[PDB]
Amino acid sequence: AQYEDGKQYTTLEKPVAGAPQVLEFFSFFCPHCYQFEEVLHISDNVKKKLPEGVKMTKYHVNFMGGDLGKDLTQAWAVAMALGVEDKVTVPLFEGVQKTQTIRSASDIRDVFINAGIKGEEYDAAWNSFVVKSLVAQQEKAAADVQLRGVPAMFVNGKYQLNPQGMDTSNMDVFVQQYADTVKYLSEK
Repeated sequence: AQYEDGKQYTTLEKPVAGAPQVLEFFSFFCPHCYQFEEVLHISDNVKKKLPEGVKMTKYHVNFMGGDLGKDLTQAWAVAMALGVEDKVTVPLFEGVQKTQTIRSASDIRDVFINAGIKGEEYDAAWNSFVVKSLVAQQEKAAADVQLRGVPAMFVNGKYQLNPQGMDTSNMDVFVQQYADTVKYLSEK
């Protein structure tokens, strides 16, 4: 076939019922995640080829960067609750990997302040039970799928994207193959 299990994707031995349609995992410490976000715009090109009715989810993970890694997962929950993902994603990536100006929770907070989220609003979110359960969901989703590596994408709790099995000579071709694979798996 043109799409083969074990080539552009793998199948989970243990399917996850009720899982989000398109579920992506990343870490602000993750070098390919930086690429996926800033150079390849994976999330956005996938969306562009997904059908109508398809929700996309993106979660942060704890297993990179120790204590700061966890802070970043709580901060992403804050970002999701406030709907400000698209204002903080780039500065968080660059602060962690490019300028290395993010070293503490206070520095993460500065990124949100500079993006125009108010102090009061951020700290209340940070401390809220709504953000606590949002952190819980991120963790449970990762735990559900054996997650020990990022970037990762899972389709319908059943299929896992395998970017290692796609050409990387050309970044535009890589992205289209990736998105087309998601679409194919979507329709599966």
